[PDB]
Parts: sequence; C-alpha cells; structure tokens
Amino acid sequence: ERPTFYRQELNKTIWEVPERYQNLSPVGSGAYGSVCAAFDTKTGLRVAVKKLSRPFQSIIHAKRTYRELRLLKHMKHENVIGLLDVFTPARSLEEFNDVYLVTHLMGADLNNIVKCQKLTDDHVQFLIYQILRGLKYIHSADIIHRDLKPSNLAVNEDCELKILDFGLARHTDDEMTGYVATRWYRAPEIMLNWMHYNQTVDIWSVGCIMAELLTGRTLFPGTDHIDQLKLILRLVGTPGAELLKKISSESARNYIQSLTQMPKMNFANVFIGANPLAVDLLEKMLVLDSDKRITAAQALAHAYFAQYHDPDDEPVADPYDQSFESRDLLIDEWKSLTYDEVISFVPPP
Ligand SMILES: Cc1ccc(C(=O)NC2CC2)cc1-c1ccn2c(C(C)(C)C)nnc2c1
Repeated sequence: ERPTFYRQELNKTIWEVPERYQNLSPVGSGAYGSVCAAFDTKTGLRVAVKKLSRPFQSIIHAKRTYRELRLLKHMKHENVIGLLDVFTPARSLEEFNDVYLVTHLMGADLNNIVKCQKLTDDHVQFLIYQILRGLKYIHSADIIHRDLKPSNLAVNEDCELKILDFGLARHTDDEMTGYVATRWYRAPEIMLNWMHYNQTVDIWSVGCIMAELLTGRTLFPGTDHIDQLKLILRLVGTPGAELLKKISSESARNYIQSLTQMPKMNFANVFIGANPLAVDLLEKMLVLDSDKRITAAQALAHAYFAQYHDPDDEPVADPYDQSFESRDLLIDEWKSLTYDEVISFVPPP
C-alpha cells in the first residue's frame, strides 16, 4: 500500500505526487525548493507542497534536508507549521532522491495582508498572542527561529496564524544587505554578531512586528546594518557598561563604544495614542540586553493579552534532540537518516 503517484510539469520541473493531492498550482520557487498549493482530497485541506530540490547534492544540502524534515516532524502546535505528509516517489533508499513536504496552507502571509496598513488594537492582541503562544512552544523545545518576520507568518482569513521557517536560518551576506526586510526584524546581537545568542533574538522580532502592526510602518527600516543599528540605539539607548561586557566580540564592543551615548526614548511618545499596555509590553520586548528581554511565556501572562491568555491552553513541546547538529556525516549518511524519517512518518490525527 504505497500510493499511486502521477506526474505533472510545473516550475518547468516534474512533480510526482500521490493522487490524493489534486489541483497543484505554483505559489513560488526559492533556492530552497518550489512550493505548490494543492487540494488534499484525503483531509479536505488546502495544502502547501514543497519539493526539495537537489536535496542530497552536497553535505550542506543533505544535512539541511534532514534538519528541515526533523523540525517539521517535531512540531505539533496550532500556531506552528507541522508536517501533514512527507513522501518520495522512490521505492528504495538506492532510488531515493526527492523529498516533498506537505503542510497546512493557511492562506496568505502576514506581510501581504498588513503592509502599509495600521491594525486595530484588538486585531494586534490576537496576532501577537498567537505568535508568542507558538514561540513559547518552539522555545520550550530549545529551538530558535532566528528569522522571524511578517513573511513567515502564515495567516488565514480569520486572522489565525502559524509560524513558518524556524530553525533553518541560513541567509547569505547579500540577502541581508541594504534597505531590505530580510534584516529589519533581526536583533542587534545577531545582525552584528555581538555574542552567541539566546532565544530572545525572537522576542526582539515580535517587538518589531508588533510595532509595525500598531503603526503601519517598519520600526527600524535601516538602509544597511549600521544605519539600522543607529535607528535601534536611538530608540532604546546606547549599551551600558553591563551590556558592553557581555559583548564577547571585541571588534563590535570597540565599535559601539565609539558611539555618542544616547538615552532610551519615551515609547509613549513614539507609539502615540497606543494602548498603554501595548506600549509597556513593547518596552519589555525591545530591550537591548538580551538577558533582560521578556520571554514568550512571561509575555503571554502580560495584561495586554487578558482576553486571550489561558494558562491551561499554552502548551510546551516534548524535547527536541538536535545532537545531530554537531555531528559530521557523509552525504549517504544524512540521506539514509532522512529516508528513515520519511518512512517512519505517521500522519497526524
Ligand atoms: C510547504 C512548506 C514546507 C515546510 C515549511 C517550513 O516552514 N519549513 C521550516 C520550518 C522547518 C513551510 C512550507 C510552507 C511554505 C510556504 N507557505 C505559505 C505561503 C505560500 C503563503 C508563504 N503558507 N504556508 C506555507 C508553508
């Protein structure tokens, strides 16, 4: 009872997918893999199907395919994308060469819904509640998103949200360059490599996202890493002695110490007219010192989310074994591990 596969030409590439998936149509390539929307006739869901992609052409590609599949199989939370299905047209490990991952398709991304557009306060509470609820879960598994931004927040018509692309974060020097949304939401310590960083890199990005939902404008649209740092330091202040010490990169501590000291601005004068509770929570997320930033779990308990908070309905993850991250294997070994993961996949209920 291996399903029946059929073949389509799409992206100018062959898709070979089980007959359960019908009406495939492109919703974009990437480098990465191609994504298609599809109707899953078995679940009644609209789904996103990602074909990787030369998955085992280098060690870097093989480890990455294994990582993504492992991450997706782990995640079981309403506000985190998980795996609905994984499949290969291949019948043996020897023939194994393509992986397709299937995922709920919420509908759009947040970026395409909200940008240039200011949201109502109740709409903001809901979206950020769900981002922190799914981040509490991800972080509890010891996973860092590292690249949270509106384009990887999948949102449906009812403003319900799942987080995409956690744990992968492997951008080139060039995708991060100049006046680009790829960098606007990243934590200063990660943008400028100040230190080996914690999970609160992600709470900095929620803060950037939240401020943009409230105001309709990017919070730190820097034209480059240094311009963006200056936008940052102008709002939150230059570091103190105490943070300067923790900046293990000697090079970066020397640069930042060159800067004219500036105090933290008043967030109620930047976020004029906003819910005081929204402003308070922004001041707790946008703290420069990552050791002092609010965590997803503490933030969910904040008064801003009184309507939505239910401490009994904010679950945590079973633990995630990333011991494989510090293992060097050969192509065929990553590939065989990936295959074991493809074949033991048990669909959700
Ligand atoms: C198919 C797929 C596979 C894995 C991951 C993924 O997140 N992998 C990393 C966590 C390990 C994301 C998607 C995916 C891709 C685009 N999507 C959209 C658009 C088309 C609206 C952007 N909405 N939902 C999605 C979901």
